[PDB]
Amino acid sequence: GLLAAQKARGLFKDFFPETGTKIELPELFPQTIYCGFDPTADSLHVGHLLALLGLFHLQRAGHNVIALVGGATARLGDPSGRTKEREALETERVRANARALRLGLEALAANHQQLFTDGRSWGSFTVLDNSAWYQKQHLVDFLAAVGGHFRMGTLLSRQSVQLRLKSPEGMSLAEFFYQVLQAYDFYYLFQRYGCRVQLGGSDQLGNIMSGYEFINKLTGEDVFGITVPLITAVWLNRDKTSPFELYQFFVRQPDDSVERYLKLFTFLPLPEIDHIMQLHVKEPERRGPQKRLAAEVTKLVHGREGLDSAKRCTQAL
Amino acid sequence: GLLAAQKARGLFKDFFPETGTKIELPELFDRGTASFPQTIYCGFDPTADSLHVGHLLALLGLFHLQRAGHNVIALVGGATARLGDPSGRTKEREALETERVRANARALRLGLEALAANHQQLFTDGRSWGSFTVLDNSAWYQKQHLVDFLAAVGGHFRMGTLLSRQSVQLRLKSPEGMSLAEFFYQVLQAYDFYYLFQRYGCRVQLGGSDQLGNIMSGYEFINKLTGEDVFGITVPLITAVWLNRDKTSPFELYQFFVRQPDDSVERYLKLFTFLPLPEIDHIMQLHVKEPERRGPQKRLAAEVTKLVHGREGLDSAKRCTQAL
Ligand SMILES: Nc1ncnc2c1ncn2[C@@H]1O[C@H](COS(=O)(=O)NC(=O)[C@@H](N)Cc2ccc(O)cc2)[C@@H](O)[C@H]1O
Ligand SMILES: Nc1ncnc2c1ncn2[C@@H]1O[C@H](COS(=O)(=O)NC(=O)[C@@H](N)Cc2ccc(O)cc2)[C@@H](O)[C@H]1O
Repeated sequence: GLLAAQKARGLFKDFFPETGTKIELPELFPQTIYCGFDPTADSLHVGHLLALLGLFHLQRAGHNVIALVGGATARLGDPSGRTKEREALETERVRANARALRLGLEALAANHQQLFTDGRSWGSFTVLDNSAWYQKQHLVDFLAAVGGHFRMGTLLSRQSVQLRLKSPEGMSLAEFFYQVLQAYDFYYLFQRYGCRVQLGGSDQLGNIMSGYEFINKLTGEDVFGITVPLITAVWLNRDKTSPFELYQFFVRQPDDSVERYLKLFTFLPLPEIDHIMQLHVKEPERRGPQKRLAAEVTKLVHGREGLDSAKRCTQAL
Repeated sequence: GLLAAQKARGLFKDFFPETGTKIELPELFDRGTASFPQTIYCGFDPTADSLHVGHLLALLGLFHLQRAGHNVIALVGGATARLGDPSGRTKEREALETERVRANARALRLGLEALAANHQQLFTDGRSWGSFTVLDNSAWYQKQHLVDFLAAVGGHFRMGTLLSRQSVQLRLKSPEGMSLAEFFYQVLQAYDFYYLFQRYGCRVQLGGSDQLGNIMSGYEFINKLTGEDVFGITVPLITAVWLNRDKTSPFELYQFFVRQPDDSVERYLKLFTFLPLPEIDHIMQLHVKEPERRGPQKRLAAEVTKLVHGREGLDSAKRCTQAL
């Protein structure tokens, strides 16, 4: 099964709520799944790709997926997993990054659709920007509508917010309110698109939790979250990281990690990865696993043209 | 000095910061030193379509400041009442409809201007008074988008100071807990202060003792952001009798005061009226000799009824009282 396969690959790390309450994810798995991306930079990087890949897998299986650009949330800054408060970002810069992210996400989905077809009937891929609905949201109207549905006790206790909340210098009201906006986003997408699932890296669990808890509080509806593992400077935009550098980053992965990366970053069937690995024991010199990993990812973010310059450049050298 | 006098009456129970400021509150109020006149505001939330006797004490505080030559603003919380102030309570108020709050706010603006009118026409004292203005915070919040607000001032409000307010610490402990909207309420009141300070040069906020925390959040936010000094003043909390004639008649209002117990009448005379303290003392001495006359109570009832309902209201009140 889809969930089963991704869990097996290691791409889907966990499913929530654990209780699953009324139902439980395996059961509803055309669903709509979304994942947000905050434009703190004018380019996505290799880590964000893992979350995007999670969406692609669901789309390939027939589900509709939404890649949300956080044009409004990036103005505040996600405190999840952070020790220090973020340097304030100019609104103008945030909107410029947002426009760039939207184009970046569409270019990736374009490469996906054109170079990784499998003849299956895929769901849709849509890029939205939360600033679309926040620019119409007035302060007090928002607080009067949904403010009573959030409990300070729950907000203050999220694990994701403890690093900043419990710091010696304290967290700002903006940092604290961030999770409310992400929770609202989930609720908004649930109401306008039937979105019942939100995917993100494990550092996003808290924000996702407040979202499904929020929605289950207003409606006895059940919605879920899926996290992807966090893998630990390599950008997806050619003007910051050329195809050659992106390719080299993957091609130089250690033998001990190369197999996990093939599972996480490519669409290659598990049985084929087994083959590439067994073939490797027999021919360490060819660096087959690494060459295959680099090719798949580079083709995904920079197309054939990019893959070609990438290989030709490495070969020449 | 204005502050000493009102402290003497028991009306201004507290004011702060006490020291550690370029110029202290007393000198800021002083006609001769530093600036003059100052601008002071007090917020009133239209959770009902009428003010009541408790709100009157806060209003009286403004009146006293206005009589000393300062400008006073009576703020109707058309936006804040949509949420509800959690201060001094353990129960989560059940919010009213936007439409209802809008109508209440309009009635309040009218009730406040009516009291101000009675004050200026019936309680002149020969001095040159400052102005009295009514504003509604919905005027600026209706132009505030959620994210623009959080981005603009969200970084200057610190969860630490916000979580520390006793009122807030009280609700977070209660078995019922606390909603996000009740928590955010103090941010709006704090912002209101900053906004009036910036636009009108308002440096003082007045409120009942339950407003201490909310006024403090204003002080912190303003100081943090501008390095400027602002102040708060609180009046005593007193123990529903409405100020709106069609909800509570002049006679009924009059009654609430005249039926007051001797053990409390003198305090009410000091808090609710403009009578000089020496006169209030004399009144209490005549009463100890002729308790039956209920002089203090009648004096108190007449003063307030006249301020709330004018001479016409007091006459009607007296007609009914005589009849009985
Ligand atoms: N190194 C990494 N490994 C794996 N996943 C990673 C990663 N670095 C980032 N990610 C994932 O990719 C996304 C991270 O990008 S982010 O722009 O840092 N994510 C965020 O800030 C989200 N709060 C954005 C958001 C989400 C939902 C909303 O409704 C609104 C905004 C998250 O899903 C994050 O978990
Ligand atoms: N029983 C009572 N005795 C003495 N004073 C009383 C009282 N009942 C109310 N008051 C005072 O008169 C006002 C009470 O009215 S209230 O509508 O309940 N006040 C509030 O809720 C404020 N938070 C309104 C507010 C204040 C400032 C703003 O910028 C915005 C709104 C406060 O100053 C309160 O302390």
